[PDB]
Order: sequence, then C-alpha cells, then structure tokens
Amino acid sequence: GPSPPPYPGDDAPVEDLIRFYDNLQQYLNVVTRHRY
Amino acid sequence: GPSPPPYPGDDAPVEDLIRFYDNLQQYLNVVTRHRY
Repeated sequence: GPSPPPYPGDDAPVEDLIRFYDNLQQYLNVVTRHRY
Repeated sequence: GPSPPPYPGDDAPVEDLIRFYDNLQQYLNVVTRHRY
C-alpha cells in the first residue's frame, strides 16, 4: 500500500519483482498522484 | 532498458524512484511480456 516495499537485495525473482512493482506503483501513486 | 535498475539503498527519493519505476517497468515488460 502506501508503505515502503521490501527490497530482496540486488536481484529479486521476477514474480516477487512483480509484487514489488505492485507495492511500488501503489506507493508512488500515493506519494505522487500522477499517472506514469 | 532490459537491464537491472540501480537500487539507491532502502529509501530512494521519489523522483529517482519514478526513474526506478521506468527502468523496472521496462525490465519487467521485457522479461515478462504481460501488462500489469
């Protein structure tokens, strides 16, 4: 949600990287309400 | 592009986090060609 996403080091597996994408796009959509 | 994005530690400033979003969505769009 509007929280910092867990960083699985330097190389995350693409599934969890997609999960990271979810949390990241959500976080950014919150802190910066603009479409990217 | 289709390369691993630079991780600015655990907390990145939202501008560079948006840049990270660009590289990340590009990377994911390459490795996993599906809309998210």
